[PDB]
Amino acid sequence: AFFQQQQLPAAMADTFLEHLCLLDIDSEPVAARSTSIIATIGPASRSVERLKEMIKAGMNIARLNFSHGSHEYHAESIANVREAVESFAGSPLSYRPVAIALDTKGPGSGGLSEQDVRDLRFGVEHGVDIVFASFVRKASDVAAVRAALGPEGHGIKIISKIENHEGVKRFDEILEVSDGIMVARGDLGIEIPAEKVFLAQKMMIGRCNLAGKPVVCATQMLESMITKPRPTRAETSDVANAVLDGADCIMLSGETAKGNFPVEAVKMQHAIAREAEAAVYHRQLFEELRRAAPLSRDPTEVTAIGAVEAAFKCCAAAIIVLTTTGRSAQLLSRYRPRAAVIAVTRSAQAARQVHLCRGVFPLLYREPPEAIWADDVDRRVQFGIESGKLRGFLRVGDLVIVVTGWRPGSGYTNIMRVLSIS
Amino acid sequence: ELGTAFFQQQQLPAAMADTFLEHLCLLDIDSEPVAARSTSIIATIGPASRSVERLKEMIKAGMNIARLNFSHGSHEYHAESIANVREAVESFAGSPLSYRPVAIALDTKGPGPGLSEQDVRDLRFGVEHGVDIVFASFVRKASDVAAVRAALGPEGHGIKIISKIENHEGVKRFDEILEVSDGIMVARGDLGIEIPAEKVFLAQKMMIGRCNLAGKPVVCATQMLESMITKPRPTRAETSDVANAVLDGADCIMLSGETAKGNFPVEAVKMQHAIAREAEAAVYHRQLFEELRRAAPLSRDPTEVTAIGAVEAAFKCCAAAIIVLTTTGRSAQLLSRYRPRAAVIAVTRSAQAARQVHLCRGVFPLLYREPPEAIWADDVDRRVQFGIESGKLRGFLRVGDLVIVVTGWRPGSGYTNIMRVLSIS
Amino acid sequence: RADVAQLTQELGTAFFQQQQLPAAMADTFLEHLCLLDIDSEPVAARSTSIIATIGPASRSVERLKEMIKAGMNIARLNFSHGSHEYHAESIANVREAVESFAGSPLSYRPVAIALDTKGPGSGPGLSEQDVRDLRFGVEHGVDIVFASFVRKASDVAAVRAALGPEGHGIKIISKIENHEGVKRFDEILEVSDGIMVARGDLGIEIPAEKVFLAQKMMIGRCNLAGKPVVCATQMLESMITKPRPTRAETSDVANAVLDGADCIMLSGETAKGNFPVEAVKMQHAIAREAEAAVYHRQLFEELRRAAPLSRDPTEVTAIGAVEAAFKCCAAAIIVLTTTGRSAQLLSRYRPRAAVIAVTRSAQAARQVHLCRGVFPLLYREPPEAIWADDVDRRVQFGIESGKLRGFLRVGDLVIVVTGWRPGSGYTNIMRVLSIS
Amino acid sequence: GTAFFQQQQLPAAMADTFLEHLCLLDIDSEPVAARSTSIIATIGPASRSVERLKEMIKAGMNIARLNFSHGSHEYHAESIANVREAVESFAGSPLSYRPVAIALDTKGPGSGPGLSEQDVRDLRFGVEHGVDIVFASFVRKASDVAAVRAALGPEGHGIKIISKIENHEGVKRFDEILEVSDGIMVARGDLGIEIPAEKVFLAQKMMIGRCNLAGKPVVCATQMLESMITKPRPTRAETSDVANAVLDGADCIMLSGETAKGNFPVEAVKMQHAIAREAEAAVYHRQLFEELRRAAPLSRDPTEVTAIGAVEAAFKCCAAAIIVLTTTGRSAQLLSRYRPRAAVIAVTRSAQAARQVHLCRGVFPLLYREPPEAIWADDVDRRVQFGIESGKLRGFLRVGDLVIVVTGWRPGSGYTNIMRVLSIS
Ligand SMILES: O=S(=O)(c1ccc(CN2c3cc(O)c(O)cc3-c3cc(O)c(O)cc3S2(=O)=O)cc1)c1ccc(O)c(O)c1
Ligand SMILES: O=S(=O)(c1ccc(CN2c3cc(O)c(O)cc3-c3cc(O)c(O)cc3S2(=O)=O)cc1)c1ccc(O)c(O)c1
Ligand SMILES: O=P(O)(O)OC[C@H]1O[C@](O)(COP(=O)(O)O)[C@@H](O)[C@@H]1O
Ligand SMILES: O=P(O)(O)OC[C@H]1O[C@](O)(COP(=O)(O)O)[C@@H](O)[C@@H]1O
Ligand SMILES: O=P(O)(O)OC[C@H]1O[C@](O)(COP(=O)(O)O)[C@@H](O)[C@@H]1O
Ligand SMILES: O=P(O)(O)OC[C@H]1O[C@](O)(COP(=O)(O)O)[C@@H](O)[C@@H]1O
Ligand SMILES: O=C([O-])C(=O)[O-]
Ligand SMILES: O=C([O-])C(=O)[O-]
Ligand SMILES: O=C([O-])C(=O)[O-]
Ligand SMILES: O=C([O-])C(=O)[O-]
Ligand SMILES: [K+]
Ligand SMILES: [K+]
Ligand SMILES: [K+]
Ligand SMILES: [K+]
Ligand SMILES: [Mg+2]
Ligand SMILES: [Mg+2]
Ligand SMILES: [Mg+2]
Ligand SMILES: [Mg+2]
Repeated sequence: AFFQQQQLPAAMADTFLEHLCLLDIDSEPVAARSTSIIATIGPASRSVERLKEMIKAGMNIARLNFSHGSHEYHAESIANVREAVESFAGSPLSYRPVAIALDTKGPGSGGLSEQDVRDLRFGVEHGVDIVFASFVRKASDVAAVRAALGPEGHGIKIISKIENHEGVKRFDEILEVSDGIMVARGDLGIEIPAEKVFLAQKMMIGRCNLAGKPVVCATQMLESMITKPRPTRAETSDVANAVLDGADCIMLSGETAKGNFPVEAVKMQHAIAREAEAAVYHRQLFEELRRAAPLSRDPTEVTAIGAVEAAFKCCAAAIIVLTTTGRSAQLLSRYRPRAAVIAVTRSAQAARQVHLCRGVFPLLYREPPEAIWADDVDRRVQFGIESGKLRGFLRVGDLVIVVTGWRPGSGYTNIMRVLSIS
Repeated sequence: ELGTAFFQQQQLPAAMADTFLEHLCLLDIDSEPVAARSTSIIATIGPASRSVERLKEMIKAGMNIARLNFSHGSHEYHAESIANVREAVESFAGSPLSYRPVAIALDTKGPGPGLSEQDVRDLRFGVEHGVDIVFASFVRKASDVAAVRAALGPEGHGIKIISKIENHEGVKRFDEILEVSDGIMVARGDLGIEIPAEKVFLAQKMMIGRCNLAGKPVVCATQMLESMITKPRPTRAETSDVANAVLDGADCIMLSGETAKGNFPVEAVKMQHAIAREAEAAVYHRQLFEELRRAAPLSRDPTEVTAIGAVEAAFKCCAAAIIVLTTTGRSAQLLSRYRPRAAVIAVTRSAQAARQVHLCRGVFPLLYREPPEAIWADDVDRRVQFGIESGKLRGFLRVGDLVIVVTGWRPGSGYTNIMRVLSIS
Repeated sequence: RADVAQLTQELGTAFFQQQQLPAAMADTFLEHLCLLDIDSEPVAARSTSIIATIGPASRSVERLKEMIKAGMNIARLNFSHGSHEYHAESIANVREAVESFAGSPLSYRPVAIALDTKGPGSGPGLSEQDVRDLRFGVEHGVDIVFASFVRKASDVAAVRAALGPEGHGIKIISKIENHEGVKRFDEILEVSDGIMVARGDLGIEIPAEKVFLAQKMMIGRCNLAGKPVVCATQMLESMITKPRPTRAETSDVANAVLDGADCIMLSGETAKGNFPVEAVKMQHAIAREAEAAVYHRQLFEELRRAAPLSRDPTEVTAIGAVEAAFKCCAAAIIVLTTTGRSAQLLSRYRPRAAVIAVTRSAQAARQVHLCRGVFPLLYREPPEAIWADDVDRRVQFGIESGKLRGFLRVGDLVIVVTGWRPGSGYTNIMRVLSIS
Repeated sequence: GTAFFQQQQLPAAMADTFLEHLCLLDIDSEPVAARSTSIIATIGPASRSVERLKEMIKAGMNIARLNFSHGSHEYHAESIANVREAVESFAGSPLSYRPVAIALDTKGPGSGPGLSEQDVRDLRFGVEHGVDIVFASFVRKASDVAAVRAALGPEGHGIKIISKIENHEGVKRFDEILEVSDGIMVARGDLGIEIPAEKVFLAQKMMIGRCNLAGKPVVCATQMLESMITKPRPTRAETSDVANAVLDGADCIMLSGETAKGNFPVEAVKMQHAIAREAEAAVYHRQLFEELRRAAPLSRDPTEVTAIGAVEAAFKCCAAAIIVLTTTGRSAQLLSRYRPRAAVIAVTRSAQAARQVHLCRGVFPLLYREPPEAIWADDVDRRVQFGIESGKLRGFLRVGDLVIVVTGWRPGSGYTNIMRVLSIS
């Protein structure tokens, strides 16, 4: 029964052609949905009650579009998101962190615009987790956004939006200085011929996967759902293909900001992503990601590859990792394990930000501290196992891989352990 | 000999990559497609695309197959659509650079227990009006195909039957349906209502994979450019869907309401043409050929053996084309199954095989009508030179190019066994 | 270049010219062969063990000390010739030569003692002489038995029974010497600790032109099963009378290593020849060159693809540790082992990194020479009060011995493999450590 | 039939990994293909008798080596005459006649820097006596090959030069030496004294790999079956060395003292023959072909393009043979570089090309003696039929086998461009 579910017959195929031939509509997904959903907040999704339904449907990142609305309007959206998120904090073993992303207006006809400087300052003051920087054309555009965030916004992630020909041509220099990328297909499809956008999307997703940096696929994914309860055949195909391409995140714009079916649009992206994730050909994907990642002397990079390899060997249900900044979980995520990466962190911001990395399931640790560091570490590892059992990630008899470090503080991950559940 | 400019076009840097990940990383929006568009476009005929003048514009935009939807309209209405298609096609019979065969496909209303009474009458109409293909609605099992085949009566055995898979049973009984069909249509409209909408992509990719493995045509259909029914430009998801159907391995892509009733039928055909050319150059032939080769069983059929030899030879020299002589279209279909980058120029005397080979990706049919030569070897050489001269006129070939030529040792279908490497003079 | 550029700037271009590293990074086996370089010097310690047959030419304590220094890891006693009194004196001389180096625990070399049986002869089962010789082996504490003419699983069960209750820890290496042994290979391997491709009798029992097929098949199947395989007979035959071997002989040694043999053997070359020490040095020199010429990239991928999924934490930790070692060009994998099993599971994935096995068992230290790339360290210190501290002291002993022995340098990365509780069978931890 | 798939290591051939390929090797799986690695036997007191030379030709000797390090010109001229008399004693049956090449192995430069005066005299003797090949001793750089070529003069332009790599400089300057040579000999005797003995296998495997990549012949030589000089059976290391030279990719294997002076010259040839057939069936063609294919550059030469198409076609149908018509041996050499499992039966009118193609693995030369037919197409067909009849008589072919036929579009060298699938009747 186990080997009939989650496209396991297709997973064992010897060629990609055979893998396609073995895909089965009756093979049900079992793993948790790995690709994060970004939902744009607007009139259709602003109320606290509506936001609670969207969190339950699978929204992981709330996008604030600073192209429209005042600072007062966006501050109320942030407060409503935080109120809806915290209404589930009463059960810490099931609570879902939700990131807040600020999408800038852009340069317009101009460097960094004066409105963007003000909006970025607003973001730092209101504690946003991510910035989606509009119309990034070169590395100096990213440096200007980084400078406008100041010393208090040092921890905010910058996702550069590639929306034009220059951004595509200067992609490598932009990615090098960014935390990740957004394939902003709306403007990109107007700036370059519409029939070429898929080449830019697939190239950028491939290069981000190679670099181990988050990549977002965005715009018109479920467009018809703005007025209709069900999407078109092209729309479900687009969502599935963005996941199969290797996108870490998928996005909804008008579908959630102004449409008549915001909750249904989130549920549809969730349903398709789970199906597409099981249809991934991990055998080739892992081998290629492994070969293309360079040799390293960083113990976190060395432990990550060892843990992902160990997970595939035993069909591990999860890789539990302790992380302060989210970096150890991100280095596991870059090899696209089938095993869920359960990230146990004390940082509420890192818990929100790791939604950018595919397959990272954040658990915010709020249990009392232990006097002995080693005892505290073990307690955090047991917390990950207990949340995993409660949420259905783990069952008795499963094997898990546990990733920890040799001393407190970030940057010291160097240990991988094989543990049998219960 | 070819130059660095040649190796920058048609995604050739991405083509030479050693991994699929590296292939994706090397895709270039500035690398322009050079080869002719190889995925055929099927356009549904209706009020928005019925006039002879509108049909001429759709033929120029790239329509290769005209679909008649027998779910609506009378026999008199469909006979007029067929006459208008044939008139528009024959208006270019004077200019060799623009004349192209256009297939006529009858899409049945559907079943009720066995084959419906209306389907028996419509299939008989199809034979009487000389349709090339039947898109059989709601095929659920092999006996449904046998019933459609029996309705093609005594005179319609040459008509191709493309089974439409529109429900759960059709997906589960896929292997037995494909075995007795000429090809398959992934009919996503009904399929997306019969099975959960989030599962349609799995059924599409599985069926395309299985058809590619079997070497049989597969059509991707429904809502590909849906928003173009009322808008002049499609959504980002729609262009992505067309590109991904081509990258999945679909031989044909289809337009329904977009060309039957929408406000932009010609623009919808142009958009599918533009995306297909881009997606075809982005195919990773290196792995696709290796996998088609490894999965395909050993063969002692000389046509199959010649086809793989010719496709291998074409990749070795970057051949501009493979010219094949075919009576039924079978030799061209066996070349097409290995997905060569080189265009497969099929020279045939059969007007029906010329229209029907549009079902096979990369097959460019040429209808030959010169009177037979007394010496068979001379008649063969005249047809080979006809394909070279048409290729030179249409942009496929130039003097100095290498072409692969596929022929047989004696007249009649079934004797293909020769592959020659020719330098264009 | 992008996959090695940063590590090349850090370790230097000189590092990446040695140990056939340009050939190691090749994308095809054809390109790997094209990049093999006679100027690319081996750096790693020799990982294929050398078995030397003891006889008149290699029996003295002084001669045995020179053979231990040349690289002999396993001493073979051929019970086809010589009395029990003769073999007991050979064992005592081996032990005296081995223990003459025990003064420095950080450099001491354990040497296994293997008893090679006379065989069944014309009989169907275990001969009466074999029953007596196997009982002699148990009484004299031999580590391994090379069982002659194994033809089926019941032959190994009979050898196991003759060893009795006291010889349960002795390893049984079944010698495949005839057609039936080749045909019944799978059932023989299943119940044996390992295999010996006994080419002398095999080359008489089957056509001489087919022996290479049997050798390559058996080595492949043992590599797949993760069990030791020995290549034996006439490897350096001409060295019995000549100081240098033939071109076919050096080729045969190199090819046995490239095939995947864990051990290579010398018979007459060391037992009766005029150059026993030079024969050991020649096998050592060739094995070092051939080990660096292994195409690890495909070998590791294929061992992974062919090996079934495992739910054993020692097995899962072993593959994780070998993967981690390849990622950082680790100088060594240090493993704590009671029976040698954790080191054997690391060894089955053929890491380029040396597997330094720290054990308290003197017998396990001798027996792990059967597994390619396992370097045994005998830990003589009594247990610490706190188990976690005792574990750390053994790891530090491995690091300090590794530094003094040239395996490790300051700045190197090492992979450390340990377990969660005392006793055999609980290995489940892998750590990445930087040498200070 | 199931019996077919149990022989010639076919279960191991179908394996998905090299590890699984090794695990499936079977000592009971008998070789079926003809032995494709050529045997070079050194001539001397033990192999000069015309009657003994006849036995060595029947045992499998393809190339007779004359070692000019020992013996006078008068002695070597007698060797040549005895070889030619033994070879020509079988010319009365053209369907079974086996050409045998004559190779002159030079004494070398000794302590000098360039071509020695004795080598200039021996090379002129070789041209005057019509030798086919020169094994040039101690080649250290490209200018050494140019000096050998100059000493052969205008009359020796057709002689093949095989450079012997015997020292450190020859290994370091390998690429420049191979570029100007026809092939290479891994001369292990001197190489094993010039460089550490434990490094010779690295040089042998590297040189064989580079020659396979270049598509140029490579010979493995010295002490392969050394103990057979005095003993009737070789050592386990000797049979292993022969098998491993074949598995490495050597086109030729050599016997020196074993045939020149030993007591078992005929048995030594039979032993190399027996091991080579076993080792050739144990080759993992699946990976070897893919790697030779990927490493070979794109080509616009029709002979090169036809060769890869024909090898691919041969694997698809399990062709028993590829019959090629060749004037210089080049078309057969280009087929040979892709290491087909199918025997390459080369039909030629050039007696010298027939002898020289033994340097290329898997090329079985047939000397056609009939004068040209009036109609060129008939002359081509007669040669193809001669290839089929010889192949049937020798056991290469049976009725029902598929064969790939490689020919050209016009007479003369350099025009191969046709590949034909033919059923043996
Ligand atoms: O285009 S192919 O060469 C091809 C496609 C996909 C894969 C395996 N894959 C893979 C490997 C990578 O390293 C990577 O970065 C992305 C993806 C990738 C990308 C996709 O767009 C997709 O639809 C599926 C995959 S995958 O299954 O995860 C391998 C090969 C191909 C396509 C169709 C065929 O029938 C065929 O034989 C081969
Ligand atoms: O060393 S390996 O990587 C290896 C060895 C051989 C091959 C396939 N092969 C191959 C491919 C080439 O392109 C080439 O030029 C030579 C040969 C080659 C060379 C040999 O020395 C040999 O004994 C066998 C082969 S082969 O089977 O034809 C592929 C891989 C290897 C060796 C042993 C293993 O158990 C294993 O899993 C992998
Ligand atoms: O992923 P990051 O940011 O590097 O954090 C990993 C760190 O977490 C730990 O496992 C636990 O550290 P803390 O006790 O400080 O939370 C460290 O040992 C390790 O260095
Ligand atoms: O693809 P098909 O239908 O088998 O037709 C291929 C046939 O065409 C030819 O090349 C030419 O035949 P005709 O001269 O009869 O057209 C045959 O030799 C070959 O058998
Ligand atoms: O390789 P083996 O025989 O399984 O031994 C590995 C064992 O060694 C240890 O690392 C140390 O155990 P001890 O304290 O008994 O020496 C265990 O944790 C582990 O189970
Ligand atoms: O291998 P080579 O030397 O290029 O010879 C191949 C030549 O042999 C042929 O098949 C037959 O030519 P001939 O009739 O002159 O012998 C030519 O068509 C072809 O060019
Ligand atoms: O801003 C965006 O998201 C776009 O243009 O697609
Ligand atoms: O009939 C069709 O084409 C469908 O249902 O998609
Ligand atoms: O017994 C042996 O060692 C042999 O036969 O090789
Ligand atoms: O000359 C040779 O053949 C050698 O030196 O090996
Ligand atoms: K914005
Ligand atoms: K219909
Ligand atoms: K014995
Ligand atoms: K000589
Ligand atoms: Mg935009
Ligand atoms: Mg329908
Ligand atoms: Mg024996
Ligand atoms: Mg010499």
